Amino acid sequence: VNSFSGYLKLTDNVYIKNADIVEEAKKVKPTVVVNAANVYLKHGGGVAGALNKATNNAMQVESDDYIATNGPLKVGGSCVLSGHNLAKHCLHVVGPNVNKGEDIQLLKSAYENFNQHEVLLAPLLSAGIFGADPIHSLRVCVDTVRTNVYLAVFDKNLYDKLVSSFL
Ligand SMILES: CC[C@@H](CNc1ncnc2[nH]cnc12)NC(=O)CCC1CCCCC1
Repeated sequence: VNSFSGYLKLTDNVYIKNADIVEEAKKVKPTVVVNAANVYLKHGGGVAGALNKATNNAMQVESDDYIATNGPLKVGGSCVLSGHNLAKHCLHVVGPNVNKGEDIQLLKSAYENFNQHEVLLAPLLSAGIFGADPIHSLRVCVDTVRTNVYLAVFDKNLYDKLVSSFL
């Protein structure tokens, strides 16, 4: 038993809700919140900008030190950093950005990072400003992640569409 509420159960291990991940994170305090990161951990907009804003820019400060030490992530890769006031940990995961020409097949590799964590609150990778089809992203999620994932979908219209078209 865990503390997530009002989720719809999609599969054995995937759940979905219409929620603001920032507000869900601050209420739940999950062990892991996933950020829709880029390779530079520049959290300027989308989910990343919203999560970073909710940390009062502490996420960005920590991220800049991470990059200065380690260099950029790989597309499809991840790193674990602090969750600040939102979660114990933040798993920064880089899905391919279609608006940058990156290969969509890397979306499966991105979701594989979730399997290193027993339970996660997450957005749909490569959705939103990353330019992928969120329905596709949901299919890859369901077919790749084996751990328990609670998907927060900000847009109510999108949430209805994803549920109604789910196979
Ligand atoms: C689907 C991925 C999410 C990722 N962004 C966030 N996801 C969760 N919580 C957040 N808080 C702040 N941002 C987010 N994007 C959207 O919902 C934008 C609207 C749709 C509608 C048109 C087609 C794609 C974009």
